[PDB]
Amino acid sequence: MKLLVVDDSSTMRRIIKNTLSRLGYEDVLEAEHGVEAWEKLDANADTKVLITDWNMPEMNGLDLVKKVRSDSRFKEIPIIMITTEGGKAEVITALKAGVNNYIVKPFTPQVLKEKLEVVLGTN
Ligand code: BEF
Ligand SMILES: [Mg+2]
Ligand SMILES: [Mg+2]
Repeated sequence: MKLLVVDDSSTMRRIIKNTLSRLGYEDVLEAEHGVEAWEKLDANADTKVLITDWNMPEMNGLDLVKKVRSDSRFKEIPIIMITTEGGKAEVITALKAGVNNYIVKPFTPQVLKEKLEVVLGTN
């Protein structure tokens, strides 16, 4: 149960990561940007779940998700997008690209835990 968490915000990565921990998810890998995310995925096809931000340099999350979905190794990888892009137009955009679950920032650590528990349960 290997998770890859991607976000250009350092404090966001903290919180997500801490929150995964509380849910019993400890095998967490981080990336700052899309390029690094992609690199890590490419080199570790055993990754189970992708959790990605949208807005970031060096390849945004949208481009990342499309790339991932296009790879024949990651056609069924669950993909959760966690983003400030709260408008439905962007939601639709993301679902069409292959995002499976959409969580909108900002959130308290408690709300994040609920919203993630909904998708991931405990581990
Ligand atoms: F920079 Be993200 F889309 F919250
Ligand atoms: Mg960002
Ligand atoms: Mg935020």
